[PDB]
Amino acid sequence: VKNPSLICAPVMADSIDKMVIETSKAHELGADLVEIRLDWLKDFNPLEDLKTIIKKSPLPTLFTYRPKWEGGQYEGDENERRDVLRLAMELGADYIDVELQVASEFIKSIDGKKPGKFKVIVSSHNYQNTPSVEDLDGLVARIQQTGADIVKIATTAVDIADVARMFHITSKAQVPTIGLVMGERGLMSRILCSKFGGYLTFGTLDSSKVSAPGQPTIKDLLDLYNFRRIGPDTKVYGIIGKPVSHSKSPIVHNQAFKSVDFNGVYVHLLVDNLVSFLQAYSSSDFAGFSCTIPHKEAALQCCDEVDPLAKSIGAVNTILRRKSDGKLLGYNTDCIGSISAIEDGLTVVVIGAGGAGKALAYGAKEKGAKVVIANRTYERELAEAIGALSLTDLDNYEDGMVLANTTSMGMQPNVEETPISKDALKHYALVFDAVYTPRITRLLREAEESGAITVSGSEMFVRQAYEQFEIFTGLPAPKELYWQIMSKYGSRENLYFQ
Ligand SMILES: O=C(O)C1=C[C@@H](O)[C@@H](O)[C@H](O)C1
Repeated sequence: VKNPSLICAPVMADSIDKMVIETSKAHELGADLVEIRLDWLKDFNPLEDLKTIIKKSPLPTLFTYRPKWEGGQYEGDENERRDVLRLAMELGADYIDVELQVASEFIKSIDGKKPGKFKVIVSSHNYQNTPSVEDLDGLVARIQQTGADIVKIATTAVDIADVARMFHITSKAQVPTIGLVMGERGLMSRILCSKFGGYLTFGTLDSSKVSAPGQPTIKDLLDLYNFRRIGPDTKVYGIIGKPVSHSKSPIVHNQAFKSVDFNGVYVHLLVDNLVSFLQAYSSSDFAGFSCTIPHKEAALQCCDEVDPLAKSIGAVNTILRRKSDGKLLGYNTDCIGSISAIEDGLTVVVIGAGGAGKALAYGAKEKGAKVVIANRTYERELAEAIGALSLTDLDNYEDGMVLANTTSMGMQPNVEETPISKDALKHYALVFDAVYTPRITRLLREAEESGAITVSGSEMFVRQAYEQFEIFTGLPAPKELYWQIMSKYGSRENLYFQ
């Protein structure tokens, strides 16, 4: 609905001097406006303080005086609370956010007294779930009926599938609408606003200044997710998994898309149920996906067509939604990424029997010496599917062997977790670890201390990544670019996007 989404920054410092500093920071960061959360001020002299903020703020101002009964900090007299908001408006505020519950009385009180550039936002918060379209429609109608200039609705994501309902609302409501879904599972709703008609989204000054679950930083919205480039025709892609907050696929793919000016956007997709997820997002708006634990093997089942290599491997880590009919095509870029990374580093001991284990096992077989599998659950016929061992026995096992971890052991925040005793490593010439967050896992650490050579999971990550790009865009893999992007933008550790 209308203009691209605005980026609003929540200002919650407990003093006026500090809020002024925050509004400046917001301007510096690239935000379009700021929401002054008046209920967070330790000391508050309405007339004086409000006057200051409006004056010193380099950006348009939206004032909120959130009461305890609506999840805010304000306690006390309701009329006094309302007087402040009225003051804000008459002092030059660009917007005020008034709660649905009291919006009618409030808007009536300012009848024939609203400044020229003043807009009233009426909001509703649902901390339980995301209602049906039917109920959302009714809520929109109710908010409209109060005389609101802008409809504002914040719901909670029980499942990632809930976002689609919110997109339908912001995309089809014929009134300026701010629709957001809270929680990590709703993050996508905060990023794709400009594609689905959202009037505004909230971005933080930093990872610690969050006013609601799921809010990303302004910097990430602008530089990581290329927010300004997102539009109605932009195609959406994302990494499917659980957990998914550690993934850097959104970093690399978005840079690449921008670099070649491809009209696409890549986001994190926290999926609990893969089957329902793919069902909830089958429209042409969602052109492709990457898959990690625990959906690599499951994706294979959901694809309409599977690449011979993927079928032969038994798992899919890349999905493409064919424009032609609209079906899903499964591919596997893990195999070539793992094998090449390893060979470059230069009997293979594969740790893990999941999708990554399958791929790496297959490739190790197809290219030289034979391998043996070692999974937490002994049963995971894998060793006989390509020509076995129980995890606990791995410690008990030549002197120039190769070890390849494809499990999540050691992945952040489980930094002190390793899949094998450092005493065994003494028998390996090379050790690979598919885990790339952190770059140097405990395994790789004690491996280099064990005198062996180490191959980082980033080597495999970048390789399998540019192959997905080619699959997604149909453009030749810009390999050199991906190595550059990973080096310049994907080097920081302990990052969680949620
Ligand atoms: O962390 C990630 O974003 C990924 C990890 C690997 O499993 C890859 O196979 C997947 O395509 C993306």
